[PDB]
Amino acid sequence: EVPPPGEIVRPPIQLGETYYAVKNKAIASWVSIKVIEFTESTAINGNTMKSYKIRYLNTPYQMIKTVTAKHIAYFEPPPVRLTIGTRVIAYFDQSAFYPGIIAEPLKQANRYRYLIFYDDGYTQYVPHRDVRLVCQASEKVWEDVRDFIQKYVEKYSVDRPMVQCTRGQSMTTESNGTWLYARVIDIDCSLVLMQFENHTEWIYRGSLRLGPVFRETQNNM
Repeated sequence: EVPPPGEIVRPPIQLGETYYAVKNKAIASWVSIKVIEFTESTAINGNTMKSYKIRYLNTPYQMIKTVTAKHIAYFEPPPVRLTIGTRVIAYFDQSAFYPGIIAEPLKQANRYRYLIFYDDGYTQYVPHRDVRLVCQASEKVWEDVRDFIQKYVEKYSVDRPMVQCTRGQSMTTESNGTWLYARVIDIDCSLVLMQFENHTEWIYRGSLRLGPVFRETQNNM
């Protein structure tokens, strides 16, 4: 099921309704909540500010918190397909909803799956049924994630350096700030499965974490 294009609607948050919100750390998993209160503040200059008292669902004791609509996401998937730069939560396969940004829309070229650049740095092709929209849009969506996601979206180009690879080639690859020897063991459209030196990772073929991309990006700049 491929949704049609159209306007992305962000309906207001309704009291007593179920949503997803940050559990602990913002970059980490988002879980089921019920909005139990709506708070609003207005200053002399006229700038309003909205906050939400949320209650976590399925807990051992009552857990309540006050968050912003930027830390809440809808419970059901959008009725229309999403585009590059849209801030979402996507079901990552621990298996959970993690915050991210749409890096590729539904295309024939990617078998109609969104490429997700997760906040935590993980990347995955997720179907439309596994994404949820964050309740509040960000003008400069990088201000919400990290410095790569700024250059990717603000200085976006279809002509960005991407590695072209084949199962069995090797290249220097960055893992937790360390450049290591890694081997191409699988490829899935814009993603490449790199096996370090047991230790495997799906990395974006246009990532600076791959030695040849880094050089190519320095050579052009």
